[PDB]
Amino acid sequence: HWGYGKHNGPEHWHKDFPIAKGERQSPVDIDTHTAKYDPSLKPLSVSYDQATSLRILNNGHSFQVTFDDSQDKAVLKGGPLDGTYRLLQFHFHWGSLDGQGSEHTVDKKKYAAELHLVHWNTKYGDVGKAVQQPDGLAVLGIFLKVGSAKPGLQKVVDVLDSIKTEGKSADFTNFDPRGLLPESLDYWTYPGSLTTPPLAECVTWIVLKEPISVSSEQVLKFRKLNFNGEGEPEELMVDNWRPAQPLKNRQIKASFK
Ligand SMILES: CC(C)NC[C@@H](O)COc1ccc(C(=O)NCCc2ccc(S(N)(=O)=O)cc2)cc1
Ligand SMILES: [Zn+2]
Repeated sequence: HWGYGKHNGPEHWHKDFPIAKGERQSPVDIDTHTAKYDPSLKPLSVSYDQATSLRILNNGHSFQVTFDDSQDKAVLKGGPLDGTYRLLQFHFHWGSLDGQGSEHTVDKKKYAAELHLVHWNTKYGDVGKAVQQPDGLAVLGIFLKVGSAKPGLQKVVDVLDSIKTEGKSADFTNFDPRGLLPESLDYWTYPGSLTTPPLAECVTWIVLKEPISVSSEQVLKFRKLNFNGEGEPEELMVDNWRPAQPLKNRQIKASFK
């Protein structure tokens, strides 16, 4: 199956998922001098006060915290979006060393990791139908750099030892994703895709300008996860990022001057 290794990594994905060479693939490099300020872009609306986390799970390509999305309890609206998008899950991509790990880049700069908060457009009823629409998902992307610790991440990192291998999950209730957001909600936006198979071209990307800082100890715990399942040859879950893809006929818009 697909992965991030030598013989199944991102350069191979197009054989099973030909849209990998498509016209609106993600991630991309954000050239800050080429992105144009759009004064018509509204402030983002992050409404997470009633978010209900359910589970945390190692899925073989990342770890994910899942939320109750059967009601409008944690929604994203405004910004470049038309309508209400419900939070389904968040997950991260990270590197083997601090100078790589993000999927999006900024003037070719790679960050140590990237957080993706995944939401789907309520006008399509369920996430599976949303992934078949060009405006079906909205992913909020947040860069992580290594420095001071992010206190609101510690509850996540402390439970990772209980989901070390592919397939494992645990109860993860009462987690507040507001503790992972930076001060500013200034952002770049462009039309793109899922960054893992099936690479569906269904995402409005909203990438925050301001990174969050996490400690070397916190990211070290990400790097102790395993791609493999319990009992198979241990392969550390590191470098689970797709590189930047061709921008093609797309403009990146900025919400800020
Ligand atoms: C009904 C049967 C046939 N299955 C059809 C379909 O409903 C399957 O159910 C699904 C389908 C898709 C999802 C889903 O969440 N897909 C998106 C996965 C996904 C989300 C976010 C990213 S990233 N790295 O860009 O932020 C990448 C992949 C969840 C459930
Ligand atoms: Zn992702």
